Amino acid sequence: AAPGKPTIAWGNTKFAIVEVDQAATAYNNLVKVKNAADVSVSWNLWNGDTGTTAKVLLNGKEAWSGPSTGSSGTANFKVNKGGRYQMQVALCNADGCTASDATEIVVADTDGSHLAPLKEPLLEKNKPYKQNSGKVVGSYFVEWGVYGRNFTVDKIPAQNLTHLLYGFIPICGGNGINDSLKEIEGSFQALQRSCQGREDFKVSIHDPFAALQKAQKGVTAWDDPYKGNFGQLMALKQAHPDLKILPSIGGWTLSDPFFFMGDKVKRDRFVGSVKEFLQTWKFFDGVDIAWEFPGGKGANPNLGSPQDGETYVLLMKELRAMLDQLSVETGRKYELTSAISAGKDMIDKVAYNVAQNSMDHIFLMSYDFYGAADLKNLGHQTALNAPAWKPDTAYTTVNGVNALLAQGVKPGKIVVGTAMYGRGWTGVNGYQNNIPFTGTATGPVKGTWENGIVDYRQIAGQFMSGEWQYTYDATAEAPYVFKPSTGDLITFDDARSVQAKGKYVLDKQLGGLFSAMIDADNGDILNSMNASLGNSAGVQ
Ligand SMILES: CC(=O)N[C@@H]1[C@@H](O)[C@H](O[C@@H]2O[C@H](CO)[C@@H](O[C@@H]3O[C@H](CO)[C@@H](O[C@@H]4O[C@H](CO)[C@@H](O)[C@H](O)[C@H]4NC(C)=O)[C@H](O)[C@H]3NC(C)=O)[C@H](O)[C@H]2NC(C)=O)[C@@H](CO)O[C@@H]1O
Repeated sequence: AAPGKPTIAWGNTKFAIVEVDQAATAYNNLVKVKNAADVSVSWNLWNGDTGTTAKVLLNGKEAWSGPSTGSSGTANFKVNKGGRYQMQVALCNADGCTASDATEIVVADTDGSHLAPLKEPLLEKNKPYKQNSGKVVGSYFVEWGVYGRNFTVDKIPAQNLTHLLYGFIPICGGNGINDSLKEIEGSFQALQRSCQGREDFKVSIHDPFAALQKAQKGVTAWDDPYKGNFGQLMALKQAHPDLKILPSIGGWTLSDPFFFMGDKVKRDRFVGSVKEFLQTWKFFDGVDIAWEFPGGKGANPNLGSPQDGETYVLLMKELRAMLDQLSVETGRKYELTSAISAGKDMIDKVAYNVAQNSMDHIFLMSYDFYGAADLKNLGHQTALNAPAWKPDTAYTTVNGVNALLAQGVKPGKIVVGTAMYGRGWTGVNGYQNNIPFTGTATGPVKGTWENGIVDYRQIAGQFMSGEWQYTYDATAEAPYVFKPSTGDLITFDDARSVQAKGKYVLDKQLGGLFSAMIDADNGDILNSMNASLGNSAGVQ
C-alpha cells in the first residue's frame, strides 16, 4: 500500500530572501541579501507506513527530496523567488505517493511579492483621478514624516500620482563630508552610526527605524521582515505596479558629499553603491539626484566649485549607464531624475542640454523663491510670473523654465514644482497701496513645524477665516493671506495657482507637475495638479 498521510509539523512558515537583522544599527549589518531564502519544514507520520522517499512540494513542484527514514523528518532547502506557496510533504513508495494537506509558506523579497496590496481609501479632501494625461504627477514623501507629522505611507493618495519620491537617502561620510547635518540635533550622529564600518561616499539609510522597523499598517507582525516606510512602499507597489517609486539622494542637508565627486574614485564608489541599493531594494524604480546645488549656495557655505557643473553631467551619464545595465539585467525600465534649483543663475552653472540625454525628468524646484531668510525683500515664493508691482522679479517659475529652454532643454523633460506649504513673515509693515509685499518684515511667520513655513493644510484650516485677508494675484498667479493686526504674511500655492501651472504645462508642452511635501496637503493641491493636467476623474 501507499504510505500513510504525513502531518506537517507546527513551525515557522515565514522566510526571507533579503534578511533583516533586528539587533543592528549599522546598515552593513542591518541587511543581508541572499540568492535565496533558507526554508525548513518538518513532519510526523502518525498512521501507517512512512514510505521510502520524502518530498517537499511547492504548488505541486518538488523543492526537496530525501530518503524517508522514520516517523518524523526535517527538510532544509532554498527558495529563490518571493511569494506565497502551497507547501506539502509527500511520502512515496513503489505503491504510490501520499501528500499532506497544504500549509502556506511565505517567502519575502523586497519587491513586496509576499505582501497583500496596500490599497487604502483616499483621506481628507483627496478625490480619485485616473493617470491618463500622459503627464508626470509627482510628490516627495519625507522619511521622518511618520513621527510628529504622523504621515505614513498608507496615507499617501497613491492612485493620484505617477511618481513618488522618497526623501532622503544619505551618502556616508563624517567630518568634512556631511557637516551640514550637524545643524540638526542628533542627525549627524545618527548617520555616523548607520554608516559604521561603511566606506565614505556609499549610500545608506539615515533612519533605519523609520525606514524598516517601525510598525505600520499592513506590516505589524513581529516576523514581517520589512516594516516601516520600505515595507509599506513594497505593499504600495503591489497595489500600484505602474507607480514609479524613486529614492531621492541628497536634499538640503544631505547634499554635501556630492561636492567631492569630481574625484572619480569617489564617484565610481557612489554609483556602485546606488546599483547595490537598487539590487537590494527591488521596489525602487530608479534614482532621483537632489544635489543642492552644483556650484554651492546650498546648506554649506564652504562648498561649491566651478567644476561642479562638469561633475553633475558626468554623474548623470554614469548613473544612466549603470541603470541601463540594471535595466537589461532585470527586464525593467529604470528612471533617472533630478531636483534642481529654478534660479537662472543657478541653472546656468550646469549644461542641462547635455545632461538631459541621461535623464527621464527634471524636477524644477519652482518654489521657495522668497521666505523668512530675507526680511527686507518680500515676494511670492512659488508664483508663475512676476507681480504687477515688480515685473522685473528674477525668481519666478517661468524664468526658471525659460532658462532651461534657452539652454536647449526639451520642454517635455521639465516638471514644474508646486508647493504644498506656505512661507511667510511676521510684523510686515511700511507697505504701500495695500500690497504687503512692498513693505518689510520683523521676523518669520510662526510655523507648523519649523520657523517661517506653514503646511497648506493649516493655511486652509486656520488662515482662511477671521481677520485674514485672502488675495489671488492673477498677474503672478499666486494667492496670499495677510493678517493686518500682526503683520503676518503667507505666500503659498492654492487650487487656482496650481491650475495656472497645469495649464501652463499643457500649453508649453512641459513634462507635468510635482510637489513637496505630500504630508502637508489636505488634498486640494494634488486634486488640482491632477485636474489641471487633464487627468480624468474616477478610478481606473
Ligand atoms: C528651493 C530652495 O533651494 N529653497 C531653499 C530652502 O531649502 C532653504 O531653507 C532650508 O530648507 C530646508 C528644506 O528644503 C530645511 O531643511 C529641513 O530642515 C528640517 C528642520 O531641521 C529638517 O527636519 C528634521 O529632519 C530630521 C532628520 O535629519 C528629523 O529628525 C526631524 O524630525 C526633522 N524636524 C522637523 C521639525 O521636521 C529636514 O530634514 C530638512 N530637510 C532637508 C531636505 O534637508 C532647512 O532648515 C532650511 N534652512 C533655512 C535656513 O531655512 C533656504 C534657506 O535660506 O534657501 C532656499 O529658499
